[PDB]
Amino acid sequence: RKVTVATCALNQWALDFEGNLQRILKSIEIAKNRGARYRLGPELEICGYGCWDHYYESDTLLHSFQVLAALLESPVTQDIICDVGMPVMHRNVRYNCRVIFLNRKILLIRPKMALANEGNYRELRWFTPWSRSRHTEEYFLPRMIQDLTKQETVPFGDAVLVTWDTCIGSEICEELWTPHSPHIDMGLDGVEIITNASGSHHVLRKANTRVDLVTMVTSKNGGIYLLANQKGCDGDRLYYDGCAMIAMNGSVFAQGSQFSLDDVEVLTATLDLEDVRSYRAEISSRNLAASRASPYPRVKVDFALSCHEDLLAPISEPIEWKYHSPEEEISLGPACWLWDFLRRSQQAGFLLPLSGGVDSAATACLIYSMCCQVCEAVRSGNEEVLADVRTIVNQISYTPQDPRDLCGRILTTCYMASKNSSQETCTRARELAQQIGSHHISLNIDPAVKAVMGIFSLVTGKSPLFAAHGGSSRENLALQNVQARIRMVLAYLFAQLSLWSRGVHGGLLVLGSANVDESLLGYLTKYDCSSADINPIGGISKTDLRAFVQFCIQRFQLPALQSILLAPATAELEPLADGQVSQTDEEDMGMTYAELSVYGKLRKVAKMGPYSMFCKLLGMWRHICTPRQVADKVKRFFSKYSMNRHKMTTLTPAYHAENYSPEDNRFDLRPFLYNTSWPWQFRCIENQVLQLERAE
Amino acid sequence: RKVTVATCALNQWALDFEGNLQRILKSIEIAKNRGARYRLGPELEICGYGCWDHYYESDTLLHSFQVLAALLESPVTQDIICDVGMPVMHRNVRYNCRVIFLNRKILLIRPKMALANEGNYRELRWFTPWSRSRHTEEYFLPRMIQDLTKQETVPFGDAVLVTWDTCIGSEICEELWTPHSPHIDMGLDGVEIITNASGSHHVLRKANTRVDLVTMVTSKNGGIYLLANQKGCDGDRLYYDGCAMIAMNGSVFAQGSQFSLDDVEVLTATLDLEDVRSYRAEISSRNLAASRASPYPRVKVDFALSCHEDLLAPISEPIEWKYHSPEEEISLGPACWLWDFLRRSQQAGFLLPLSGGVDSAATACLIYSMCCQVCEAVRSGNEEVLADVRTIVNQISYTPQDPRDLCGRILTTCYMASKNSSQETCTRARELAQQIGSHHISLNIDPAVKAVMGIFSLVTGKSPLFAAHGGSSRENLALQNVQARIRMVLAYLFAQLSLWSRGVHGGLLVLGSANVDESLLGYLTKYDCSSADINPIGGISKTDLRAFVQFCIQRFQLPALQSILLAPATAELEPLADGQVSQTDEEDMGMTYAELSVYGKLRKVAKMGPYSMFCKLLGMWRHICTPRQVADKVKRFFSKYSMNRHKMTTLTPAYHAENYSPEDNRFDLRPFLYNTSWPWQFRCIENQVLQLERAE
Ligand SMILES: Nc1ncnc2c1ncn2[C@@H]1O[C@H](COP(=O)(O)OP(=O)(O)OC[C@H]2O[C@@H]([n+]3cccc(C(=O)O)c3)[C@H](O)[C@@H]2O)[C@@H](O)[C@H]1O
Ligand SMILES: Nc1ncnc2c1ncn2[C@@H]1O[C@H](COP(=O)(O)OP(=O)(O)OC[C@H]2O[C@@H]([n+]3cccc(C(=O)O)c3)[C@H](O)[C@@H]2O)[C@@H](O)[C@H]1O
Ligand SMILES: Nc1ncnc2c1ncn2[C@@H]1O[C@H](COP(=O)(O)O)[C@@H](O)[C@H]1O
Ligand SMILES: Nc1ncnc2c1ncn2[C@@H]1O[C@H](COP(=O)(O)O)[C@@H](O)[C@H]1O
Ligand SMILES: [Cl-]
Ligand SMILES: [Cl-]
Ligand SMILES: [Cl-]
Ligand SMILES: [Cl-]
Ligand SMILES: [Cl-]
Ligand SMILES: [Cl-]
Ligand SMILES: [Cl-]
Ligand SMILES: [Cl-]
Ligand SMILES: [Cl-]
Ligand SMILES: [Cl-]
Ligand SMILES: [Mg+2]
Ligand SMILES: [Mg+2]
Repeated sequence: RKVTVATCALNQWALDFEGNLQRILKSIEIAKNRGARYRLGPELEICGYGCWDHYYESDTLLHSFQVLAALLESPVTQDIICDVGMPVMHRNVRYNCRVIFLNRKILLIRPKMALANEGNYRELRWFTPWSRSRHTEEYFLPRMIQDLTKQETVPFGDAVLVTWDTCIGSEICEELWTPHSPHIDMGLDGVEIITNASGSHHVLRKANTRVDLVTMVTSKNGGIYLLANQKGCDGDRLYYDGCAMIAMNGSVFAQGSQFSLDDVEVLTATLDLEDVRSYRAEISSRNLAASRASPYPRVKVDFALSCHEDLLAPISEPIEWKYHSPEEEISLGPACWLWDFLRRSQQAGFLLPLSGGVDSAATACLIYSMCCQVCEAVRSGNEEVLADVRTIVNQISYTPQDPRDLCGRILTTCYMASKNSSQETCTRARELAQQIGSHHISLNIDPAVKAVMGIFSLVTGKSPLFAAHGGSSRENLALQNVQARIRMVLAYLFAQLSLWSRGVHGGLLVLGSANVDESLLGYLTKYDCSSADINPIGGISKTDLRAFVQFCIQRFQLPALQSILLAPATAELEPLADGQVSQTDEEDMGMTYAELSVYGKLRKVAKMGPYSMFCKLLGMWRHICTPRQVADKVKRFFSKYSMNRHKMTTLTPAYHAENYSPEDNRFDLRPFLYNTSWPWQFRCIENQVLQLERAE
Repeated sequence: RKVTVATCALNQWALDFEGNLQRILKSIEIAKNRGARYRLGPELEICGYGCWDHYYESDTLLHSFQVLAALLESPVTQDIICDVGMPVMHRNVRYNCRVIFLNRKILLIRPKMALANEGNYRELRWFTPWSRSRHTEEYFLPRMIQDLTKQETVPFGDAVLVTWDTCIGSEICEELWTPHSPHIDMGLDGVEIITNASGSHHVLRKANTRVDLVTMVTSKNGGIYLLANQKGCDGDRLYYDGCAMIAMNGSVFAQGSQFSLDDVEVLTATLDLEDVRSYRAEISSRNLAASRASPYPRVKVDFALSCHEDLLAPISEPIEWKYHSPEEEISLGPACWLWDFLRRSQQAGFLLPLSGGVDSAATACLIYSMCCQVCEAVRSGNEEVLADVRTIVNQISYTPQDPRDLCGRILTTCYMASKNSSQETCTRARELAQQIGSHHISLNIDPAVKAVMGIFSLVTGKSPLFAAHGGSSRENLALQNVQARIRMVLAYLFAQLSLWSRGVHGGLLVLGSANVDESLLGYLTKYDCSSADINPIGGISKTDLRAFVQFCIQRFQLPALQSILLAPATAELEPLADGQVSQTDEEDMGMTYAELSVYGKLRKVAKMGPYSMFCKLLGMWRHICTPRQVADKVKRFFSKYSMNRHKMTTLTPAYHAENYSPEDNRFDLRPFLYNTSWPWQFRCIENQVLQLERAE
């Protein structure tokens, strides 16, 4: 009848065994206080999901087991079934596993059967899928575990648990949406509870597909579904957004946070198993298509999941899943990201080159949002967060209440004007900093620039001129770039010495402000301020950035943003001749951010090369453009793209948000020395155009 | 690139080969006029899905083939791929099949692999599932087909079509929601179009699950999905509600009618196949879990599904599916049902015993609704419907415009008052008839009743008395029943002779007015007016009936319904003693229609016997009732149920609406001679109660 189960989101850290252990323990202790008899944790939670090439290392395996032993001998784990994740090597093959134990015995080790090998995922690099479906083998335990557990071997493979009162089965992360998912046969076999341990990272706007899936599955097959997921940054450019859930028969009973500053969040629910049994009768109490397939092996477990609590235990009522707006998503994720980055880097704060333009502004807003979250958290009684703030600012007695106050201690904004900067942009940056609370620095680079160009003249005997002073296209560009790069040099100097100049220990993380759209076209200066330490908006669309900044006005009460939004998007690096005004980035690029986004998505999402893309747009923009015209747009896109790709190889690491990122380290593997005339492809395009231009 | 496909709903009639053929032809001719190159029809459309035990008959097989030949030699079928359904016997085994042909050749015969064996479905009685998955065998054609088609054999089995431009696959009705559905592997294999031929009957409120499924499937796997379904009554108590659809990548492009008076409704859509290809790339352009399964056999077809039309052919835009309210569902289905029943029975009209109570009223409303639909249809240019009305009323020149006018010619209502009927009920019936237009008859049964009881006295020397005149419980009941049955005798007399008495040829179908709730408890008199020819509200809940009638007030403008709703639900068959008023049916039954519905659903839907049901309610009604109390309610329910079940065996056939029907012929097979003390079960219940009553 009535059972009480727990799932959870943990902020795990790659190879951080000590912390990882304490987090797992805490969740189990929490679940037990709430009356749970089964606890589900995230995929590979013992070592942290993102260990990458450390999985090749045997030490990883070893410590994981030492962590497992600690769990097994811990008095908290008594009388609750615990499903943890670690790597495990069986017969010289490395598997991504679930280790399920109860009262100092291992019940079953259950290896993953479908591995993620797309986008940021590459599990086949380190793990093998279990291929012997509906079968188990005897796994031989480490003497370390034997001595403790008093078992020689345990079942290893595709099996389910049978207890005195129920039948629980495992579905690991992506097995949930893999063709022919375990949950189908488990359902058929009569499995009433299905646990899914995830490690899925944030992706702007796609939170609902996870929820929908679990929902549909429970709706279609009946049953309780448990989903646990990592939450936070585990040591790289991903943010895991654990929307841990508990679903039954198509309804949701517990909704876990997508972004929060909690290291441990536990969901429970009290459900009557008979609701499953009667909901399944409601559908098909009959037989099926006559399948006669090999049935699931069964691990007998001497334990009752439901135990006497009924007399008081309130049944969980169904709930509606509340989603975040896309702007709320943006204001929360990169924000919580930046918080883990700061706290785990053990760095003294951030250094933000603030230009008075939209992106640098958005970046500033993310920090302010971070501060708010921290204040919220501290108010909420979050000891970990309080501990951390106190450690970051060095003040034992400190207690952030006003976000502007915390911000000041944590953020240093820096406006670096050139000879041609307007008074307006300088002002806007000054105002925005004033409003969020940051320590603002305003300086002029021109003395350093004059000096560099002096060195050049001194040695070549030649003086480059700006385009407006009769300079060549090359000279103009070079000059612009020098200023860009001097800014970067200065940014790092302050990162390294500004706190020093204020009488205080420590150094700052440099933050970048490239957006995903310009990153793709390479419309940036190699090694200017586009290269920093971390970039939180690197993966966000320009349009979304504007959207996010306009949303910040009212949510954070920052009026300084209006002028910033209204101002013309221009880079004041070159003097303006009489009769003309500044050129906008969109004219500079030779395409609007809108249409740039389309190329982006057609390229990475829809997997189109130039010919394919030419054909798509030809129809999409059939009214607006002519065949010759789209050819030119596409050609212009691919050439600029290819010419600039090398800029991508060295680009600052970015929070992952859009599934159309051009990021080269993990998500978008590509050449960087292309033939930039695309002779063959472009010829195909021409032929098509010529063919169409034969119509009357 | 761009293709144009058609699916359809047909009003097929069991064994009605001539008509069935003409309907299939018409749809194909319509699809071709709309530019379709593939046409999909419903499950077993050649013979009509509901042939039942006629499937055992070889003639069925034979004529189906003669119908197939007619299709093959027909000039309309040229240059369109046609997917029809018939039974087919291969190697002495009978399969439910799809026959796909193009230009006088059979491409592939594709047999069903999961058979429906639940509720009203019992396909295993006549058909065998195809068990050799991903395999085909040579089917040897009838000489009849050979001579015509010039082929010795064709592929028979699990295969897909490959054309010059696309890949089309088959999913038959329930295979869509069977574990491990064809659409998963077909998707994996690269099948871009999937056709599903259905024969699913109406079920109140469950229309969305069909739509959701197709939607989710296309969303999850990408692709175009086509669904065709029978629409109307094919010769029995089911109404097929063809919500034929066309879906792609998660959106709907065409929505077919659930209830209409069309014999043929064709949906088309013009879709670009490249949208599929680019939507699938969007998800997983990679590889999967490494499955290495036997792949689908491929029938090469020398045909291009897309042919030059692009230059003009508008792409279909996505649409939102519009559902009917439950009351709209009720006002339309049974209505369209009654229309096919009337027209195919070749009967002159209906005869409705109208009591001045809610159910008889609802029944009247269904007829009025029918008339409206017919008027609507005729206005809409529907020749078939016009032809039929003209044939039913015998007037060549007739053209229904006013629904009250048609109603008058088609409906005869009959109020049969006893000695104890009130003037109020008589009035209400008179008024409702006036308002809908029916020929109303009002009479008094008492002369016939006196006469029967005279015969009894004359021969036994004894005079039974009503309870209020000192009569025994048995006498009272008997007397009541006699009146009930005399009403039935009279109803059939008018059915058979009322038109005659009005100078006009023909006879009437007697309509019944039992609701699903009282049918279950047996709260009716065996062979009273509860037994008629057909009952359209036999499967509808009392609460829904009240809901439907209140909705009719404003939709049909019938004020007479208000008093009918407001009036006390009492059966005026026995005289009332001084000091007391009439007893309501709900007190008579010893439970409210509400709680009766719960028993109904817990019983048939949730598959609970008395013990199970006692346990469910014990929790459901934990605040409201005590354990001893629910025991009594349940016990009272099962006993009355069991005592009365025999009434079910002979009960009038009813439109199917609720999936908790107690109908004995098809949907709810049960004993009818029970041990009505349920000694064992009831003892278990007592033990549980006694156990609980030991708590303080
Ligand atoms: N295939 C290849 N593989 C490896 N390296 C390759 C290469 N092709 C060129 N390179 C080299 O890469 C280097 C590129 O760097 P660099 O020479 O500095 O020049 P680069 O970064 O290519 O040009 C900077 C761009 O930034 C734009 N800009 C201007 C002003 C302000 C802003 C702003 O928004 O902040 C942007 C400006 O319009 C210009 O197109 C060159 O030395 C070039 O020789
Ligand atoms: N196990 C079994 N298998 C086969 N047959 C069985 C049987 N048990 C009894 N039977 C027989 O079935 C027959 C039942 O018919 P019958 O004797 O007429 O009587 P019956 O139909 O059982 O009683 C009629 C019921 O209708 C109710 N009623 C009264 C007034 C108006 C209305 C209304 O709403 O219209 C309803 C009334 O309260 C009463 O409970 C009996 O002859 C009985 O011997
Ligand atoms: N005036 C400025 N003050 C501080 N940072 C700037 C300034 N101008 C540009 N940046 C940085 O350079 C990048 C944008 O280049 P640009 O478009 O030329 O302004 C971003 O990473 C900015 O943070
Ligand atoms: N006064 C009446 N006039 C016509 N039909 C009636 C009348 N009373 C009952 N019926 C029929 O008998 C059934 C209901 O029985 P009762 O509840 O006793 O009215 C329904 O099938 C009615 O159509
Ligand atoms: Cl060892
Ligand atoms: Cl077993
Ligand atoms: Cl230091
Ligand atoms: Cl800007
Ligand atoms: Cl902008
Ligand atoms: Cl033959
Ligand atoms: Cl093949
Ligand atoms: Cl006649
Ligand atoms: Cl009533
Ligand atoms: Cl009523
Ligand atoms: Mg900007
Ligand atoms: Mg009524």
